[PDB]
Amino acid sequence: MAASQEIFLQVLNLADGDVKVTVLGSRNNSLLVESVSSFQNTTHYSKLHLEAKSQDLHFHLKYNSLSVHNDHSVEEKNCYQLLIHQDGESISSMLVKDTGIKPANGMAAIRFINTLHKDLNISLDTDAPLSVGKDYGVSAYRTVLRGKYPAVHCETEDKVFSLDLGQLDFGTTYLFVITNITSQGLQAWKAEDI
Repeated sequence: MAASQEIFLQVLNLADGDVKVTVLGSRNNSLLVESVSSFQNTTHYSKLHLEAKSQDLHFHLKYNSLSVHNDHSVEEKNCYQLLIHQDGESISSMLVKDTGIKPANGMAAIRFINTLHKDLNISLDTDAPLSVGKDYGVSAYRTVLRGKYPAVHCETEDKVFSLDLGQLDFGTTYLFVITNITSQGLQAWKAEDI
């Protein structure tokens, strides 16, 4: 997907307010400047130019008055998702690498990020459950039949929930961030890999 000394970056802002993102290179060079709204539901990707085949980029995040600096290592020819999340009264970021999954006739592919304090097991299919670890753990990708997933089984050490993953389309790789437990049950934010 991405070329030499190049990356694609998708910013997911899971904070309660807007965040201004400033990605910097090895010499105060602004590789990306973008403000993303709280749960901005966009399938938009930014191409970033690197100085080498591998680089540590500096992510400058602005949220309310607060400023947070996070470093994240990237590599050429790759696509990433920057998950900006709440860190108390402040915010923090995580960089998730995307695997390129060639479309499989009749199939979609899925992956989860667990923001809960308890580990999770998701029943997507007739095989093994999909494990997704507590405190921003990342699940494996699972190739699933295309279709509607209105009540996917989730379970912690002590409860079992339902998630509405909605329609999962062929030729699409999804990312689901398990945000909170409301009165209505478990909540999941849907995003699409590039």
